[PDB]
Amino acid sequence: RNFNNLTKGLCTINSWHIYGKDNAVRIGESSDVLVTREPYVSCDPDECRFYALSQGTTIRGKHSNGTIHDRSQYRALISWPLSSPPTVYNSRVECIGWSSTSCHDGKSRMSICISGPNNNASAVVWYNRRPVAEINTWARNILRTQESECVCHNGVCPVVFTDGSATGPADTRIYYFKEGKILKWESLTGTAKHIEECSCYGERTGITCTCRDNWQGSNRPVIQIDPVAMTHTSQYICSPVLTDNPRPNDPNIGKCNDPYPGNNNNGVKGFSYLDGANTWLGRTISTASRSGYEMLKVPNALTDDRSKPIQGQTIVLNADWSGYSGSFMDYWAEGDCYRACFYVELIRGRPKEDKVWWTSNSIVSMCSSTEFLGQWNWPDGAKIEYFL
Amino acid sequence: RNFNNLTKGLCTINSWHIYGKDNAVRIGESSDVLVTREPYVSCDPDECRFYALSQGTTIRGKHSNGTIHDRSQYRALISWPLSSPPTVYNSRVECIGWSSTSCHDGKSRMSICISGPNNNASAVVWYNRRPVAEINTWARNILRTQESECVCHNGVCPVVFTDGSATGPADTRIYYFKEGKILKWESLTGTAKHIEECSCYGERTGITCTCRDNWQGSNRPVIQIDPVAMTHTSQYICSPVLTDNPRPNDPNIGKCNDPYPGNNNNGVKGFSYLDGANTWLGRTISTASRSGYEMLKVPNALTDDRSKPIQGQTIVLNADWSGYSGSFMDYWAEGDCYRACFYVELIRGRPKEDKVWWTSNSIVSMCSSTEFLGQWNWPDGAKIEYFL
Amino acid sequence: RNFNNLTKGLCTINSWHIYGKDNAVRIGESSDVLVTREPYVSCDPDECRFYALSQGTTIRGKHSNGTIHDRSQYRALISWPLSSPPTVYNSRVECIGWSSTSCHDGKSRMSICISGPNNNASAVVWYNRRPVAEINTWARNILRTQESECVCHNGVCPVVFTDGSATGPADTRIYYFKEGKILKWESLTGTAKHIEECSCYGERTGITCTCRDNWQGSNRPVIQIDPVAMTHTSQYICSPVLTDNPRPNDPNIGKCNDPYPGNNNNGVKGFSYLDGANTWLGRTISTASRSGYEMLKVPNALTDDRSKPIQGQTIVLNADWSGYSGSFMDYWAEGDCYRACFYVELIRGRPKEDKVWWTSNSIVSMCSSTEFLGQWNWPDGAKIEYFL
Amino acid sequence: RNFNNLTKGLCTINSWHIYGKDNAVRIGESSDVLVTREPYVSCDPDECRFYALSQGTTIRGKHSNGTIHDRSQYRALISWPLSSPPTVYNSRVECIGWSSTSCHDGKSRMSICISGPNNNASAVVWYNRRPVAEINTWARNILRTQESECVCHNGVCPVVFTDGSATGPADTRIYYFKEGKILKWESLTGTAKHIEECSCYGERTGITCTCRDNWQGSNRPVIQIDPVAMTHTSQYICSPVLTDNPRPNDPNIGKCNDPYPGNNNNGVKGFSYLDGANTWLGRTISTASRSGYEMLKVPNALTDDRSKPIQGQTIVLNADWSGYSGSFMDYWAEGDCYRACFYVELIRGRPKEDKVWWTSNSIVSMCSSTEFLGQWNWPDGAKIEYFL
Ligand SMILES: *[C@@H]1O[C@H](CO)[C@@H](O[C@@H]2O[C@H](CO)[C@@H](O[C@@H]3O[C@H](CO[C@H]4O[C@H](CO[C@H]5O[C@H](CO)[C@@H](O)[C@H](O)[C@@H]5O)[C@@H](O)[C@H](O[C@H]5O[C@H](CO)[C@@H](O)[C@H](O)[C@@H]5O)[C@@H]4O)[C@@H](O)[C@H](O[C@H]4O[C@H](CO)[C@@H](O)[C@H](O)[C@@H]4O[C@H]4O[C@H](CO)[C@@H](O)[C@H](O)[C@@H]4O[C@H]4O[C@H](CO)[C@@H](O)[C@H](O)[C@@H]4O)[C@@H]3O)[C@H](O)[C@H]2NC(C)=O)[C@H](O)[C@H]1NC(C)=O
Ligand SMILES: *[C@@H]1O[C@H](CO)[C@@H](O[C@@H]2O[C@H](CO)[C@@H](O[C@@H]3O[C@H](CO[C@H]4O[C@H](CO[C@H]5O[C@H](CO)[C@@H](O)[C@H](O)[C@@H]5O)[C@@H](O)[C@H](O[C@H]5O[C@H](CO)[C@@H](O)[C@H](O)[C@@H]5O)[C@@H]4O)[C@@H](O)[C@H](O[C@H]4O[C@H](CO)[C@@H](O)[C@H](O)[C@@H]4O[C@H]4O[C@H](CO)[C@@H](O)[C@H](O)[C@@H]4O[C@H]4O[C@H](CO)[C@@H](O)[C@H](O)[C@@H]4O)[C@@H]3O)[C@H](O)[C@H]2NC(C)=O)[C@H](O)[C@H]1NC(C)=O
Ligand SMILES: *[C@@H]1O[C@H](CO)[C@@H](O[C@@H]2O[C@H](CO)[C@@H](O[C@@H]3O[C@H](CO[C@H]4O[C@H](CO[C@H]5O[C@H](CO)[C@@H](O)[C@H](O)[C@@H]5O)[C@@H](O)[C@H](O[C@H]5O[C@H](CO)[C@@H](O)[C@H](O)[C@@H]5O)[C@@H]4O)[C@@H](O)[C@H](O[C@H]4O[C@H](CO)[C@@H](O)[C@H](O)[C@@H]4O[C@H]4O[C@H](CO)[C@@H](O)[C@H](O)[C@@H]4O[C@H]4O[C@H](CO)[C@@H](O)[C@H](O)[C@@H]4O)[C@@H]3O)[C@H](O)[C@H]2NC(C)=O)[C@H](O)[C@H]1NC(C)=O
Ligand SMILES: *[C@@H]1O[C@H](CO)[C@@H](O[C@@H]2O[C@H](CO)[C@@H](O[C@@H]3O[C@H](CO[C@H]4O[C@H](CO[C@H]5O[C@H](CO)[C@@H](O)[C@H](O)[C@@H]5O)[C@@H](O)[C@H](O[C@H]5O[C@H](CO)[C@@H](O)[C@H](O)[C@@H]5O)[C@@H]4O)[C@@H](O)[C@H](O[C@H]4O[C@H](CO)[C@@H](O)[C@H](O)[C@@H]4O[C@H]4O[C@H](CO)[C@@H](O)[C@H](O)[C@@H]4O[C@H]4O[C@H](CO)[C@@H](O)[C@H](O)[C@@H]4O)[C@@H]3O)[C@H](O)[C@H]2NC(C)=O)[C@H](O)[C@H]1NC(C)=O
Ligand SMILES: CCC(CC)[C@H](NC(C)=O)[C@@H]1[C@H](O)[C@@H](C(=O)O)C[C@H]1NC(=N)N
Ligand SMILES: CCC(CC)[C@H](NC(C)=O)[C@@H]1[C@H](O)[C@@H](C(=O)O)C[C@H]1NC(=N)N
Ligand SMILES: CCC(CC)[C@H](NC(C)=O)[C@@H]1[C@H](O)[C@@H](C(=O)O)C[C@H]1NC(=N)N
Ligand SMILES: [Ca+2]
Ligand SMILES: [Ca+2]
Ligand SMILES: [Ca+2]
Ligand SMILES: [Ca+2]
Repeated sequence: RNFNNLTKGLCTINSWHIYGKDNAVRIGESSDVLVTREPYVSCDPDECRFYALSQGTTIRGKHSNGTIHDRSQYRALISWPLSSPPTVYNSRVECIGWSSTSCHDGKSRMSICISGPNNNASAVVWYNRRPVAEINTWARNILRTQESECVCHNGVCPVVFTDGSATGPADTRIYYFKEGKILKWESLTGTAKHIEECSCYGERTGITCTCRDNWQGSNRPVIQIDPVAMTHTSQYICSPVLTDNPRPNDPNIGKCNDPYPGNNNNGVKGFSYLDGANTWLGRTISTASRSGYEMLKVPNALTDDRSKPIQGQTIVLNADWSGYSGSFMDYWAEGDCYRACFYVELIRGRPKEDKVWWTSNSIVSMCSSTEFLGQWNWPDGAKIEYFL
Repeated sequence: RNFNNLTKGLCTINSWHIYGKDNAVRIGESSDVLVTREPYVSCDPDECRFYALSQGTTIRGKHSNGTIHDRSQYRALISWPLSSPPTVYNSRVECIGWSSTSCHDGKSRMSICISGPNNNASAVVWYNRRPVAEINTWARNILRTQESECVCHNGVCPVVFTDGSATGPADTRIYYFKEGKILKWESLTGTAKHIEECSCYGERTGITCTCRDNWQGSNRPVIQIDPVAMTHTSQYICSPVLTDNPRPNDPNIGKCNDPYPGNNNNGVKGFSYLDGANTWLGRTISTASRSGYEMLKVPNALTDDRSKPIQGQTIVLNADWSGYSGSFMDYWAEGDCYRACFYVELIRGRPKEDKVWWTSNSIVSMCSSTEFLGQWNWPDGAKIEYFL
Repeated sequence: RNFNNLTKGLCTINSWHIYGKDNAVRIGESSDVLVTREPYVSCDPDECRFYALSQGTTIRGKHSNGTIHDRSQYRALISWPLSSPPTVYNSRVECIGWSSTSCHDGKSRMSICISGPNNNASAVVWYNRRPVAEINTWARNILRTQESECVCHNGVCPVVFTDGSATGPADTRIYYFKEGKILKWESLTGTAKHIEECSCYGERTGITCTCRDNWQGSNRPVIQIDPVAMTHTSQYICSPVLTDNPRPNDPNIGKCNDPYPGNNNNGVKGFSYLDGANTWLGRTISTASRSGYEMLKVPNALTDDRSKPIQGQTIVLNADWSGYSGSFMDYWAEGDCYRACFYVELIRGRPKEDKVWWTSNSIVSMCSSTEFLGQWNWPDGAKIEYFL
Repeated sequence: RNFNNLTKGLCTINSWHIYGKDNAVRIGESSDVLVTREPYVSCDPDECRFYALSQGTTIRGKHSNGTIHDRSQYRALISWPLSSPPTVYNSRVECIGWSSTSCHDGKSRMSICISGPNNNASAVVWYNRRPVAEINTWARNILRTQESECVCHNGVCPVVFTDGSATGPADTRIYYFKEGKILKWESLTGTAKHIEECSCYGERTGITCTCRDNWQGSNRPVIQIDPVAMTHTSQYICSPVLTDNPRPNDPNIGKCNDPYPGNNNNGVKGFSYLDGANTWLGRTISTASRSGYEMLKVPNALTDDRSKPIQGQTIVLNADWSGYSGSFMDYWAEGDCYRACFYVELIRGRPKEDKVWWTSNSIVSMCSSTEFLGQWNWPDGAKIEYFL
């Protein structure tokens, strides 16, 4: 009934506990489960749900052949109950397209989907399940957005978009929406040199987004947004604990205002929680491919170019495939602090497992604990040979 | 809680954006998706849904054999969540029959289904999910109706029916319903010479229906209805931009008060938005068969027999199958204008793809934008060979 | 919020219109549809639903083998949305057992299921989805009940039970429930000599039940119940238009107070609407087996032993299988009269179609019209050979 | 809106009536039914539901191979509508883990799931569908809990946990939760020597839990909890009617304060209702394996070491497989007493039926009657050979 305001700080993060897991590939071996990728999680005031980009076919369906493809007319943003798999019969379509974001402002949910050919893409902004505003491509090269949830404050929901080359200078914009309408947009400023797929969270200080430099960087760009003034700045995570993938080995001095070099023209969506001594970074374990996942406690990672881990937790073993990761929080939970959460996309199939002709994923998700909890590891769990 | 009144004009239409798409044939290759045809879209005050005539079998089911047939005892009007496919487990049956219309009046939804043999058909009018009134055939020859949504004003919901020959003079009536009860009916008046499958929308000026002349015309008949006086007139779209299918090539002078000749005893359900300089017409790209779909901006198409396009947008490539098309709007959306919307039925199977024994469809739907958005094309997307 | 009172008379019945049809066997050929039998329909104040006794297996499931059996531990009363099929995923279990009745009193629904071996069966009475009262067998021989909906007045819902031989004298009781609790029960009185499977409806005059004499009669016993005094009487339909199955040919004088002879130890559940000149009887067309179905207007059938039809309507052709039939009405519909409704069970499989090893059914349902509507015929529609 | 208080005594138990049964294995032979084990039942103020630990695969799915395993990353506590089977499309995930409990306090539901490796397991406590508190392992040996519902009084919901050896002395704790937060915990006191899988119910006197001694006992330990003082005591059921499995034959003197010897390092979850002369015990019929199930009326079983049965009821024949059993009640039912209920897990597959590679179950559930009802028997009902 009222817009949510970001009035709390992050809860102290001493470990991570299991929040959700859908086992979608395991179940989809023998159930009508939609092929997906680019999943995330987002909360309403009364419910938290899984989100992803469907490929408009089930995994066992013959149309799963070719689903490594990123952008087709058969994709849509869908949502479904927490820890259920995305099935044909329980998935709610939020909008049509092949790149998305979504968030609830306390009153209603805004969802954004982009569709179109590479040179003529357009975003449609939905609010309370109705289309409200539209944004045409500005650089005519795959207009695209976060692939995880946005964050709102007093009705204002900033969203990061990029249009242009994925392997060079591009045109990144921050849009400020309210009830789906465009209040304002800004071109990217600050020292981040390339921006993709921002993972955002909000707290009393403002909104923090950790992104993917797909051009020259293996450190992650950060965009900090003031949703009241509707302004932002950008830089990189200063820490030498590098968190993109693929990536070089960790040095002892990171880079605050420029890409850390070694790997070009690639990356993976990821996230971090940047909160002084309460700072935690997520990354794939492997420096070469999207396998494994760990959280590392790196004090002042955002600002300290010497910072190293003082604690950690394995989420997925290096022997198991991971993928995209991003942040979300239940802004409507009771208590005096916001509990940090994240999900990890567990990609199965192509390109790495090419005995099948499809690409899909399942989801695992965690939230922070003030306890120091024992760790497990959370594989997708499907046997690829069952699909042969 | 109150009846909706048509108090707004159309939003300015500068392009079209994707609204919904269910990918039903793709998904139905390996899911329990009902065989359908004659789909449409209609909104409640709190939700918009897909509608269609089920054939009472799934596509993979052996009973899909023979579903080219138009009128069986196994058909029903079903509705299901926007952009989901019509599955056995998520489809709500509105009423039983093989021709239908449906609309919400602001308080409750009226649904009409016609069933029966060709010489003894009858309509049942449902209101708030209960049968309220019934109408017996008057010409004993396939009593039939719109196959898209009706429109209401202050509780009054006009509906166009036809009974009689589909290839000659027939008996068309306009009925005026309120809470499912018959207030009044009228025989067709005006210059339209044959009427089928009217696609309607409402705005402050009244209700506008674009129909199908299945007898001698390839221009589309139009019926204009005053839901307050409960009266109507009819003519044809004057424009030489002809919009039926099949159809002759576009001349330079159209016909306002008589069928444009060249093609007899056939047609396709279609629609238009007739709003002065803000006028847009939909049509198949092919003049020979139901393939492709485009929208054309044709100023004053209704009244100007010389009018030509000044802008357009491709919806479906000519290389891809289309089918029926019709209008709907979310009359309960916020703002100062009604946003024009439409759907296109994408028919797959027989008669054109006869290596399968079934006929079904999927749906694509668009709404207008005040932006000038880039265009894509929206194929059904199923590979027919997967069903062999 | 208040108990419903029976304050209206029946609407004038001039013909019948299609109300619902689920096509369950057609769809179940390739969908997870539960095997059922003994279906019915019953309304809540906000919704009308299909009901039936599941067999605890789908039709395609290997456990469908043997489902001709009447009483197993795997049966349950289920309900599901009007005109949907009874699927594993959309069916709500009301209670466990192999004989049932159910009705809404205006505030909440009472459901009764009987389970047990032949000599030790017991009824459990559920109210507002909780078990409230239980009734043990009194004759130790298949305690059993209506297999269609009961009817309530000011909270009082009478139900007819039988315990004892199905082919001789048995012990029939009328129970009077309120909020699931037993107010009173009575032994059968009047001239009906054997009672099974009563089909009931209520109006201002009281509650009328048409039953099945499975012993010596081919005319139908009738029980008339005053839900205020909680008393009843019984007789037979006097009309020589005989309505059981199997049955002798129609004579010219029927029997008011004794079974009409010719066929012993068999019958079928059926119904009638007994309302003076507005009287309609349902029956199978065949006198030999459960095939075909027709409604006949037989003025004063209840009291006139000479009464013959003056109008009729075919529901199912004799060439198509029928089965059980029963009455229900939407007591919560608006207007000044109760609209008579009925369903027909369309049995497929064993014993008549024994190339399959299962027995199931679909449902067709009609309601009365004050119009004189054209008639169609409504087959189950499944091709049995598809299941081989 | 208010916390439930335990203000009533147990209803007099004179027999048991069928409450629910899902036939999950029968249906899962040809439907997307999840593999489960460790099921239970629990009520909300407006609904009662089935619960179980999913294995993250369907029965027909190839991933059902190996589901005898107790603790994997693919398990989750799910709930689903009463007497429906646990399907992919109707099951709601409550939390992730391989051991669980859940209960409603009158306002909202608390659910607890434990996950992790054997030496590093942790419990997450959810309240109103959000994670609220976490508890780390204290003995580093399979932290584990009830596998049936907990019970609340004025917001306080006690839960019994065990950590440590399953075949020797272990560390059992009673936790006291309110709105998911830990008010207090206590180490086990009293004469019970080993505690597993407590089955609890509440009434005005307090909360009673019947557990499983997996070490040296074949009599069942009992924990009695005062949810106001938040204190407890423990002992064994004194009766010589022994109720664990496997177990020795019944002696004539039981043991109140020590394990009854004969069988070591095994057991089965079970329950009892301990209420003076109104006392009923459940047990498997076989003393050797988990087959059959019966209820026995054993007056003062808790305190009388000579007590023997004076009445009984067979639930499952010895010829049929049973498994875990536990207590629940609808604390929100109307009336002056709490109606005792229980469920029995009917395990199918491995280890006893090893021609299949999976292990799953279905559920049967009963509630008490004040009538003396006839008894039936309730097998799972699936034919194992259909799965070959
Ligand atoms: C039950 O569950 C519990 C809870 O989960 C389990 O306990 C957990 O165990 C895990 C696994 O060991 C721990 O995670 C690691 O944490 C360490 C950080 O803690 C260590 O270091 C701290 C900092 O020390 C520095 O400062 C202090 C200041 O005093 C100074 O004294 C010290 O000398 C040093 O200068 C210490 O404070 C800390 O000690 C404390 O905690 C101890 C317990 O851990 C305890 O015993 C002590 O008493 C004290 O209380 C401790 O020593 C992380 O460093 C580590 O992450 C690195 O290693 C993993 C591989 O295991 C790797 O994947 C990570 O990426 C990372 O290493 C890479 O990056 C580094 C940084 O750039 C680089 O330096 C490395 O060379 C390495 O780089 C290579 O790999 C990466 C990745 O592939 C690649 O990108 C690079 O290019 C390169 O190739 C782990 O996260 C948990 O913290 C711990 N949790 C708790 C609460 O205890 C418990 O084990 C379970 N029980 C059982 C029986 O299983
Ligand atoms: C990214 O996306 C954007 C947005 O979608 C893309 O931009 C769009 O591009 C499409 C495709 O070109 C455009 O659609 C066409 O629009 C034209 C109408 O616009 C043209 O004509 C206007 C009218 O000109 C007249 O009046 C002016 C008054 O000043 C006068 O000056 C002029 O000389 C003439 O007298 C012009 O105003 C307009 O110019 C403006 O816009 C230009 C951009 O388009 C711009 O460059 C200019 O500067 C200016 O601003 C422009 O010239 C439609 O005519 C056309 O539809 C016809 O053609 C298609 C085939 O492509 C056909 O399917 C249609 O049915 C139709 O042609 C049939 O019907 C005609 C009418 O009867 C008939 O005459 C034809 O012979 C033909 O008939 C045959 O086929 C039919 C169908 O099968 C059959 O039934 C007949 O029997 C017969 O066989 C298109 O709709 C969009 O308007 C445009 N949108 C925007 C906002 O720009 C962009 O391309 C994308 N980018 C990339 C890189 O892909
Ligand atoms: C479009 O749809 C419309 C609407 O549905 C269709 O119109 C409908 O058509 C059907 C089919 O014909 C009609 O159903 C039949 O109705 C008759 C009753 O109506 C007839 O009889 C009335 C009574 O006459 C008596 O009294 C009058 C008083 O004046 C007196 O004048 C007369 O001489 C006689 O004494 C007449 O009033 C009535 O006339 C009126 O209506 C006419 C239209 O029908 C109209 O033309 C007239 O102008 C006038 O207005 C009319 O003559 C039922 O008798 C009949 O049911 C019997 O026959 C069917 C087989 O068709 C059978 O299945 C039934 O069970 C029943 O016959 C069995 O039972 C009898 C009673 O015991 C027995 O006597 C029979 O021998 C027979 O018994 C055998 O079979 C049974 C069953 O298997 C077995 O159990 C026995 O043992 C034995 O073996 C039909 O129900 C509709 O009424 C009619 N509706 C309307 C509104 O018009 C229209 O056709 C469709 N259009 C097209 C093109 O298809
Ligand atoms: C329709 O449905 C109805 C309702 O369900 C059916 O009626 C039911 O029928 C069942 C089956 O018979 C009954 O269950 C049994 O109940 C008896 C208890 O009742 C008997 O004993 C009572 C106590 O007598 C003692 O005190 C009295 C005090 O006066 C004294 O007089 C007497 O001499 C003695 O000292 C009697 O009061 C009672 O009589 C009353 O009820 C009679 C009807 O039952 C009636 O005829 C009388 O007039 C009177 O009114 C009656 O005699 C339980 O003992 C029994 O449970 C034992 O047996 C079963 C096997 O059947 C077994 O599975 C149980 O575990 C148990 O036996 C084991 O444990 C014992 C205790 O340790 C042990 O002693 C045994 O040796 C045995 O141990 C072995 O097996 C176990 C298990 O595998 C193993 O662990 C051990 O190690 C060892 O190997 C049954 O539960 C119902 O009570 C009854 N219900 C009602 C309301 O009547 C009706 O039959 C159905 N109709 C039809 C046609 O089918
Ligand atoms: C070309 C730009 C890419 C991001 C830097 C690309 N984004 C889009 C909209 O295509 C992603 C990338 O190619 C894939 C990934 O690296 O796994 C997913 C893919 N993302 C989506 N398909 N939504
Ligand atoms: C004979 C009259 C026809 C319309 C002019 C016909 N309508 C009905 C009720 O049968 C349509 C037409 O035959 C088919 C179409 O052209 O695709 C669909 C078909 N419409 C439906 N099956 N609902
Ligand atoms: C033996 C008594 C019979 C009724 C007269 C019998 N009723 C029960 C409870 O078994 C019915 C009868 O045998 C079958 C019918 O005639 O189709 C159904 C069957 N009814 C049900 N299975 N519910
Ligand atoms: Ca990079
Ligand atoms: Ca035409
Ligand atoms: Ca009979
Ligand atoms: Ca034991």
